[PDB]
Parts: sequence; C-alpha cells; structure tokens
Amino acid sequence: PEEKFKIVRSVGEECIQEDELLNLLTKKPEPVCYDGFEPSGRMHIAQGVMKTISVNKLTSAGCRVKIWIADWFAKLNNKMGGDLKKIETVGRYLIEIWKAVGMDVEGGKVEFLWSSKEINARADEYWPLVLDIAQKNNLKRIIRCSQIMGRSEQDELTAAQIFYPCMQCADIFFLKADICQLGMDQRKVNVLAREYCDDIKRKNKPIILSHHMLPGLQQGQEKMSKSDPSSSVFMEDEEAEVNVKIKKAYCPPKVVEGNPCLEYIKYLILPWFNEFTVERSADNGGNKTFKSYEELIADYESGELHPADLKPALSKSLNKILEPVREHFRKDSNAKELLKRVKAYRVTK
Amino acid sequence: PEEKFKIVRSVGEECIQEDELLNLLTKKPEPVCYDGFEPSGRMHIAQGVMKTISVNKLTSAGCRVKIWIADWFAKLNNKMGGDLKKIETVGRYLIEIWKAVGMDVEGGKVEFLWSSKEINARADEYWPLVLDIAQKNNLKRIIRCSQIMGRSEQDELTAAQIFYPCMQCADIFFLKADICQLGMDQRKVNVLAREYCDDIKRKNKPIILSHHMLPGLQQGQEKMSKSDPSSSVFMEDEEAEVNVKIKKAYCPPKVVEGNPCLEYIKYLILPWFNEFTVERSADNGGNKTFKSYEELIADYESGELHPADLKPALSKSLNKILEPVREHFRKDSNAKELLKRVKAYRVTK
RNA sequence: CGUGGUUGACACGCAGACCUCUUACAAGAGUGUCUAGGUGCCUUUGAGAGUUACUCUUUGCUCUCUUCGGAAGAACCCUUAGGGGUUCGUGCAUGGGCUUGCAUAGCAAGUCUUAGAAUGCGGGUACCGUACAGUGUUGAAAAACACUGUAAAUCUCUAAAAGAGACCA
Ligand SMILES: Nc1ncnc2c1ncn2[C@@H]1O[C@H](COP(=O)(O)OP(=O)(O)OP(=O)(O)O)[C@@H](O)[C@H]1O
Repeated sequence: PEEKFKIVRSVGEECIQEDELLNLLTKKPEPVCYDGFEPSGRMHIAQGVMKTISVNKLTSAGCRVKIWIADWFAKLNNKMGGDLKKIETVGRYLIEIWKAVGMDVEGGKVEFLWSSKEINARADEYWPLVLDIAQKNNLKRIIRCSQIMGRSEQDELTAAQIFYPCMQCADIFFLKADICQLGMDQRKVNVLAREYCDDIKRKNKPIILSHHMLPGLQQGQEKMSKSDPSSSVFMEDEEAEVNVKIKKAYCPPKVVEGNPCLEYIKYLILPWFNEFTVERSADNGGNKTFKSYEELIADYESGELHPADLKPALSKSLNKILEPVREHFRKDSNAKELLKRVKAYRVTK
Repeated sequence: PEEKFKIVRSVGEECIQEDELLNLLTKKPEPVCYDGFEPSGRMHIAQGVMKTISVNKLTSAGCRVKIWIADWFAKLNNKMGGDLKKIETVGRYLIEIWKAVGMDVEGGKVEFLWSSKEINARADEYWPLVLDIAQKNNLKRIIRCSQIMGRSEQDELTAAQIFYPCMQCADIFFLKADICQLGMDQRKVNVLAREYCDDIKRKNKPIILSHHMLPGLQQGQEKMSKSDPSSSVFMEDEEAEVNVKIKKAYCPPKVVEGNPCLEYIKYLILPWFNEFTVERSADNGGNKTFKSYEELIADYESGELHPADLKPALSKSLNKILEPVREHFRKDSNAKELLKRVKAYRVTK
C-alpha cells in the first residue's frame, strides 16, 4: 500500500488531496486512472515517453488505466481534414508507437477506449451526465474552464466550447475514474469534475495527478509545443534529427530552473534506466554514472558536469529509448504501412 | 395544391417564406411536421385546443405531424418533479387528452415521439448533429435564444441553458421535418435551425409556422402559465370552475384588441365549429349565430353584443368542446388511473 | 541580389537560407551548397427575408430568387459538335471637365462616361518552368519517361459592427 502510494505519487507533480489518494490506494485494489489524447498530428517525446513511464508506474502499482482517445474532439477540431478513417489511422499509429516504446498493453491493465465507439455504445449513461454537469455548473464557470484552449476574453467562443469542457468533465465519471492524470492544460476540467463531485455528494472525489508540462527544447518555451517541429523531440524522428534537435536545445550552464535538458533528463531518462550514464574526457572527470537527480543537480550546479558532455549523453539515451520504436516500425509490415499512411496525410487546420 | 396551402397557412400566425410553403406543398405529397411540447402536469386550453386544431388542419392537408414529447428537456429543466417514469406517465396522460379531444391516429399521420426514446435510438445521428450545430453557431447567438424559458438577456444562464437551444435546433433535422410549428417564443430557435440549414447547404429549409400565444385572463398579464391558475383554463377543470374562470376573465365591451375572451373565441370556438351561437337577450335581437370573426367583432363593436351575453355563450361552447375529455376520463379506466396518478403527483416549477 | 549569361544553374562581391563546431538561442569561426517565377485572359447587376436586438441610419455576413447571367476556367455528363447542361468558381476605394464651397483647378455636393477597369490593390483560373511527395516502366547508383497534388497550407475555421435615442443609467 505504501509502495503503491510512492509509485502513484511519483507520476504527477501536483496531487490534490494526497490523503484521499492514500485512502483510495488503501481501499481500492486497482484504481481506474484516466488520461487521454487527441489522435492527430505528430506525437512529441513528452507525450510518448512520459505517458509510457506514467502508465508503467501505474500498472506496477496495479492501476487500471483507461486511456481516452478523443476522436470526436479531433473531428470537431477538424484534424486530418475531418476524416474519421484518417483520424483512426493516426490513432492506431500512435498506439503502435506506444506499444513499441514500452506500454504494458500485454499486461491487460491498460485499456484503450475510443471516444466514438464507447459513446455510441453507451450514450444513455453519458449525455445525461453531460447535461447534468452543464445544468449544475453555470456559464461563467464553464467559460472559465475553456480559457486554457485560448477561447475567452482573447477569442469569441462557439457553443461547441461549452460542450467541450462539459464532455471532458463527464468523461471522468463515465469511465468511473478515481484518478486523473491529465496535463496542466485540463487541470481546469479536473477541478470542475471535483466540484461536480462535491455537488452530487460523492465521498470519493477523483484524485488529480497532473503531469508536469515539459518545457520546449528552445529557450522560453514553457509550454510543450507539438505543432512546431523545432522545439520538441518527436518519437518518429531519425537518430541524426534527434541528435541535431538535442544539440540545438536550450541548456543554460549552472542553471537548473528552466533548463529543458535537465528537465528532459529528470522526467524521461532517469525514470527509465534508474541512472544517467555520461562519458567524458579524462580532463573532464572521465566516465561517471549518475544514479539520482540529487547528485545530478549537485554536480551540475558545482560545474563538474558540463553541457559539452551532457548533451551527447542525453542524445544517446534518447536514441536508446527511441530505438525500439524505429526497429518495430521498420520490421513490422503493418507498422511500416501505418507510418507510410500517416506520412501520406497532410495536416489540415 | 392551393387548397393545401391555404389550409396549412390557416394554422400559423407568422409563416416565414410563404413562397417556400407553397413550393413545398406543391413538390412534396406529404411534408413532415412537428410540434414542440414539454409535458409538465396540467396542460391548458392553448396547448390543447389550438394544438389539436392545427394538427387536424395539417393532417387534412395530407401532411404528417410528429408530436415531440420533450421529456428529456423536462427532466433536465427539473420541471414536474424531475422524475423520468412519472413524467412519461404525464406525457401519456396528455397524449390521451389529445386523443379524446380529437386526433386521427387511425391513418398514422400523427406520430407521438418521445425525445428520450428517439435520442437513445439514434444518438450517433443526433448528438453529432448537436455538436455540428454548436460548431456552426457561436456563443452569443446561442445566448440570444434566452426568452424561450422566460428570462431577460442581462441575466446569467447555466451551461444547460446553452445546451438546450442546440438540442432544439437539432430536433428539427433529427426528425427531418419540413414545416415547423411551435410557440412564438421559439422563433429564435427556429431561425437558428434555418441558418444552420443554409450553413450546411441542405435544400428545402424548414418552414416556420409560428403559433399565437394566448394571454392571461386577468388584464396586465400577456403570458401563459400552467403553474398560475389565474391566467388560463385547463381541460382537467370542472364545468362550474370553468364558468367562474370565464366570468372572472377580463372582457371590456366595445374593445377590439387586448381581450382574452375575444381571442379565445377566435382561436378556439370559431375554427372548431365554423360558427358560434350566442344566447343574447330578447331586447338585443334574440339569439344570433355568427359565421365569421369579422361579423362577430363588427356586431360586438356596434353595441348589441355585451359581455353579459358573450360570457355565457363562451362558457357553453368551451364546455361542449371539453365534454369529450371528461367523458373519456370517466369511461377509460387507464385514462382515469393516469389522471389519478397525475393528481397524486406534485407539480413544481 | 545584381553583373556576363535568353533566364535558372555557371564565376564575380554581397543579401538571405541550409550544414559542422565553444551548444545556450545570442555571439563567433568554418568550409561549402542552395534561392527564383514568367506569360495571357477576367473580375463592382440590382431587389427582398434572416442575422446586433429595444428601434432608426450607415453597412457587412450567410442568403433564395433574380439577372449586360458568378465571370476569366475546372470537374462531370450528353453527343455526329459546330454545342448544351449541373456542380463549382463571383472585387474593394477614387475620377474629368461641366457650377457652387473655391479666381476654371486639393476634397465634397446635381448628371455623364455601367467601369475607358481608367487609376492601384488583391483574387481565381489556364500554360510553361522550377522544386517537393507518390504511382508504374527503363533502371546497378544516378537519371529519364507519363500521371496526380502543393507552392501564399495560416482565423469571425465562429458574423454581426458602428453611430444616434429610447429605457429604467
Ligand atoms: N508533457 C505532457 N506529459 C503528459 N501528458 C501530456 C503532456 N502534454 C500533453 N499531455 C496530455 O495530452 C493531452 C492533450 O494533448 P495536447 O494538448 O498536447 O495535444 P493533442 O490534442 O494531442 O494534439 P493536436 O494539437 O494535434 O490536436 C491531455 O490528455 C494531456 O494530459
């Protein structure tokens, strides 16, 4: 139980009601967490490897993750030209990438639920819930939940943007999710679900485990951008392209706060291999292995670890992580055909 | 063709695109119609007799009508206790009321459709339609459909009060109805549906046939309300209290407009019976039968027709119209049981 | 970017972009490679309903009739082509002399030249060429061939806005 607490809490940087999470992990054998993605565009390393690590941690803790693939949201935002078949193909491509990189799908503790199929199977238990949340929460509160999208004082809203937050908030209760690990973008929807749970008088509020938003590889990009193929490593990139991107990534010397490379290491490399091996010249301390972020940050602040040796090591580790994906997509004919089909689809926005 | 057009146009008071109405009644042999109707407890003379006259005219014009029982909307607005099963029983009771007062169910021209059943049957066609209408119509426009529930523009709405206009706007296309008849308040929703139909380039835009709203009996109130028994008469009322209502109803002599009694005459007894018999005193010209509203109002203006003679004749005509309802209630065991259940249930706004 | 070159490549000096390094963008060094577009044609008919809402004015937005037809042209179909039809594809401001405010002349008011499409802007269409991506053939690489899209993919993707008074301010 305590080990489950540590593993689950390690998933997200912010855990609302840690005492409630403790109670949930003590009483419920398998918590049913919830995280989702819109099957569109490319897939940044943050999304891919962070969700893989989070899901592996949750399954090791014994969590029945219910991934929500938002194909109606992609269609309504007009992704891949608003084609359901193209969006399904992109979703299958992403899921195959994840299966290659390490999602424990074979363990049976991870379920990949499509929004369209699940909704059209049981909407009589879903759309009443969306109407209930829309009725119980007022227009000002719902509009405040949609400011993060960029629609609010900045942009005129299309009622669809009063149905989107309501549907995303009702997804948690439709999936009976006891935990939420959505990104910081939808923490507003998580809080909305919490207050709805207060309204409907439920003693088991959904825990929030918002994943830390990876800053972009370029300086100043606090928000992870998957639409600009210059400030984010994508798991479909080649080895040389990944090396170039990491070499061009921002990395201030002797600065740990706001360091894209250090944060990349902390939440991607260390959680995977339980270590960060760096090979350096004899004048630069030689070969040394860092087993923890504590000694990593201590040495980096002291200046013993320098970017000239740091970035090659990070690039090699990222290539080692991405190699299963590239090998799987080169070897499996179905995966290769999926990659070719996705490359054949031009982005329509 | 022209006879059908005249019969159809005799129903509504404001029919937008009368040219389109004629074109539809020429091209199609059986256009599809609906009426908007929320089942909530007692249902007054405007929703009974005016609605059944309109439906009878439309089915005589060889056009089908789909009765749209808005039980889902009632539940999500909480109206009538917010209980699905007994709201359905109320809807069945009112359907029986319309059957008793007169409705051609033998020919299958009328369709008693419950919103919940139809949505549960065809969610995958209806809810994508709702979201598409939401995408096409902006938040301010959806706000502007506000007075259908009886509120001012400056007030604050709930997100369900934005969900609902889109659900109404999508009910038309979900029913695939060609001519639209509802209250005068839902004109904005009907205009929204028309705009959505020219944003999706569907030919044959739905034709709006707006009804006329009967005002309150007491002068100063122009609205209708089943929760307020001081403004309208019901068909679940007894003869004596109906007479009391008619005599307490405001009716100034030699006044053309603003007379609830005259409007009730024109919209209820003249269309139903093609005539009206008034039992006048022997000093006014004896008993006289009026064949048209024009001559009736002319004789009322000329001063030989007084409220003291109009009210007894109005009461007698209304009672004669309502006799089938009471006879059906006393004869049909199922109808009597439904009425007893309705009386046992409590009505809350 | 221009010089010689019909231009693109090719040498020249430089502008920018691409690649290697102290990887921190910056800053600097390195040696190199690369940039494109051009041609011809056309493009402002008036009306009405809906849309801000509490209305009037100036207009926009879809909008269905209507048209010196949404034209320059594409896709498709009919076929003996000379041709016809459907879908699609439609622009925004101003003149110059006539009279006045002004000595005939900035700009405005009464008509005209629909618009000299005249002045500029932007649009889309067809051809060529360039490069990218894919298809099949000759193919050892390379390249060539014929075909299909892109080049500016990019925001009311969502339509009401302003002024004037109601009408509580
Ligand atoms: N760095 C991250 N770590 C973990 N989860 C993340 C991260 N960034 C986003 N997510 C998750 O991804 C989902 C939102 O995805 P995001 O907004 O990045 O784009 P998308 O909708 O998937 O892509 P597209 O822009 O192509 O539509 C949420 O479920 C959020 O929790």
